[PDB]
Formats: sequence, structure tokens, C-alpha cells
Amino acid sequence: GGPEQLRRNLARVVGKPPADVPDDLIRASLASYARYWREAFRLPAMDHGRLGEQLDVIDIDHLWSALDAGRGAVLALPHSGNWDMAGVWLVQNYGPFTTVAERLKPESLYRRFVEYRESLGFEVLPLTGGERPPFEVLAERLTDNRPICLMAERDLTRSGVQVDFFGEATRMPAGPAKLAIETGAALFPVHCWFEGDGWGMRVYPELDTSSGDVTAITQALADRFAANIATYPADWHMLQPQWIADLS
Ligand SMILES: CCCCCCCCCCCCCCCC(=O)O
Repeated sequence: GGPEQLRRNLARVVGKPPADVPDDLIRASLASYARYWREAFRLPAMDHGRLGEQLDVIDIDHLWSALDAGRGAVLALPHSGNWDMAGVWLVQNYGPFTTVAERLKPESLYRRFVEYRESLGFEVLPLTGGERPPFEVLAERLTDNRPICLMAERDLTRSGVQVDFFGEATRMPAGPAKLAIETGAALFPVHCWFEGDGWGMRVYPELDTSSGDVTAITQALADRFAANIATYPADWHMLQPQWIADLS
């Protein structure tokens, strides 16, 4: 990917040709992208207790009430803001939670990322090469009334769910919907962004899972993801291709 790509993606968000995306927006998005990596470097060494105390989550009671009901919960969020910081907040305010991560190449790099996230207090299951299938483990967490977190706006594989996203076709992962259907767990959209020199985080009302249609649910997730991103366009650092048309 790159920043030329990032321009093509922001173009969808604001409904303008790539050339007309406001310069101020591109700068802030690039600044935001840099900030994530800058924070990732030092995050493991910060005072996690302090961060948990000083950062807030809007409408966190949504999550708490699902957990009071014994239902478990799926936190689905886009690549906006600093999701790693949100994870630290949850470890401190709730406890360890489970997630999954793509097994990058090289293997030395995958382990590095695992060590990183493990040092933040997450359980990260490999999508491949683990003892068991990841989405069985996730389901057990949900059935024990625990939260899992999933990055949920990108999955450009055969198995990704085809959805409309800012008026154009993309594919998103099916996991959040599958798990909610399977476990009865609440499916909460989440958004993270940068609010000045700090971090914004919000939980939104759980999604309607009545249809039992993985497609309708995932599309409803996208509709929300799209709305929030339209609200915080600069905080969504997507440098890789997102929409199908931008692919090989
Ligand atoms: C109520 C707000 C709390 C939300 C907590 C979200 C924590 C997410 C942790 C993500 C860990 C790994 C995902 C990154 C992998 C990737 O998509 O490149």
C-alpha cells in the first residue's frame, strides 16, 4: 500500500475525487498514522494503571450490561485511532481478553507482534498453525461471558463478506456475526480516535441479530463503521487497499 492509496481511500470517505481530498485532511491522516506507530513503540513501557484511570470509554455501560447478563460480547472496530491503547484500557478496567492476529511473515516478525501484544495483556490466537481453530476458542470466551475484540472492516479474501462501504464494494470478515449468532453474545460496534493529544473511545448500541443473516449483520456493522469514520476521517489510517476496485 502507501499514502497514494490512503488518498484514494479518504476520497471515498468524503465523496470527492482523490485529487480533491483536502490537504489538511491528508496531513492529519498521515500524522495520525505516524502517531500510532510512535505510540506502539513506547506503549509497553507506559503506566498501564494510569492510562486505564485517565482514559474514558463513551457508553461503556453497554458492554457492562451485556456482561451482567452473562451473554458475553463481541467488540468489533475499524482500524481507527489506537486500538492497542483501547486494549490496555480493557485489561485494566475489565481484565485480560482474547483476540486473534494474522500470522505475518516472517515468523520472527509474527512472534514479535505476539510478544508486543502479550506484554499489553492480550491473549492473541494465531489464525493459522495454532493447536485449535481460533473461532472455536473465541466462542468459549463468549460462552464464559467474556469479551473478545476483533478488527472488523477488512478481509479481502474469498471468505470476506461482500458489503457496501461508502457507496462502493469491499469485503469484511464474517467472524463477529458468526460468533454472535453462535453464542448469543452481544455484537457491539466500537470506534477509537485521537482526541487532541489524547485518545477517544466509544461503544455503540449492540446490533440487531434477529435476522440470523451473517450478511445483513456485517452490512449493518459497516454502515456504522462508515458513519463514525465519516465523523473521524483523519483517524482512520488505511494505507492498504480497502475497496475491491483498487486491487490487482
Ligand atoms: C470498549 C473499548 C475496548 C476495545 C478494545 C479493543 C482492543 C483491540 C486489540 C486488538 C489486538 C490485535 C488487532 C490488530 C491486528 C491488525 O488488525 O493488524
